Amino acid sequence: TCPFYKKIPGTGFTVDAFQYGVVEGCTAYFLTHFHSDHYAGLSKHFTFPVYCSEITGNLLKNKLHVQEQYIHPLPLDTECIVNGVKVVLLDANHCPGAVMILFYLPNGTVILHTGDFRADPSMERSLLADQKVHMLYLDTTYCSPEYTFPSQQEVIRFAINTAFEAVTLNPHALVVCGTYSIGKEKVFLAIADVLGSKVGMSQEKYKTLQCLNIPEINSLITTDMCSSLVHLLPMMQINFKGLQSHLKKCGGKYNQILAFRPTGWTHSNKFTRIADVIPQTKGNISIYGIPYSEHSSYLEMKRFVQWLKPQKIIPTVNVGTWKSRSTMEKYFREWKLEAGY
Ligand code: NI
Repeated sequence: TCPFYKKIPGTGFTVDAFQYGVVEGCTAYFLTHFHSDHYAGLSKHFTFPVYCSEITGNLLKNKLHVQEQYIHPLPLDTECIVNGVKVVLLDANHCPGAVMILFYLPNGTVILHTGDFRADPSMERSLLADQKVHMLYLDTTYCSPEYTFPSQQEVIRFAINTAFEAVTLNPHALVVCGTYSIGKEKVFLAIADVLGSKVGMSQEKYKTLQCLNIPEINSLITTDMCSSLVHLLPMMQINFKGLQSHLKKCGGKYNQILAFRPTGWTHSNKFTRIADVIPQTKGNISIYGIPYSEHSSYLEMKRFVQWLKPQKIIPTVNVGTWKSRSTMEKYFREWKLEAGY
């Protein structure tokens, strides 16, 4: 059955709750973003109302084949009424079309559901600042102090300079970027822009990008692999064997590969800075691991919550074991005692 952390008290709403069949009492199902864990269970067979951003609606329609009559897209930063209740969608700074939802309950309680998010200080001057928020449903992915990472901009700068140098040294080098869902598109778009190239990709991946309301998208991407010097492949193929194999397929148009694996955190965040990063190399193929995150670091999450001063926090990630819940509760209490709420 649908857990209490996916239910909004004193409404018939749920959030990211599509895997449990019909939820008893639910009149509207919200979807924060188009990642499979969150949408799991949605298909052309679903016949209840779904509320979401415009981008998330394009994806539901075109990729999942959810029928149009059930898609209710809402604009961002706008007070809207849903089934008698005031809501606002806000940018979550996660992947394209990802939202946080603000719910103003009839009794006067205010609830923020973050979805998946990367906390940023620009969120401190949104509509959130206008009133007290009583309850917070929080993306706790990286809720432990070891989880540090550079800014998105530091990581992009590094990727840009690295790719530019390699292709100026060898104009027959190909650049490859790994991918498994939506998100982290700036990696491959910024590399292609410094090289004066479009991004080449499969038909399925191109169809995904064509849903994302990216300005001038037709000038940035193509299905003609031949004509382009940055290619996208599934993350699973970003290894020496997969990359040599792809290089055979391209028709000796390239004689070297430089590849990027954008990942979350892995244990080497605790010493290395982005400027120290060096690749793994075997022959004419090099692979760089770059920690481009679309989730809050511990420090970014702590700042956001200390500003917001919620009366209660409800975790939405790593809630499956008592040890994790216990550890998270300890950090929430520290934050509260330091900030005085
Ligand atoms: Ni996500």
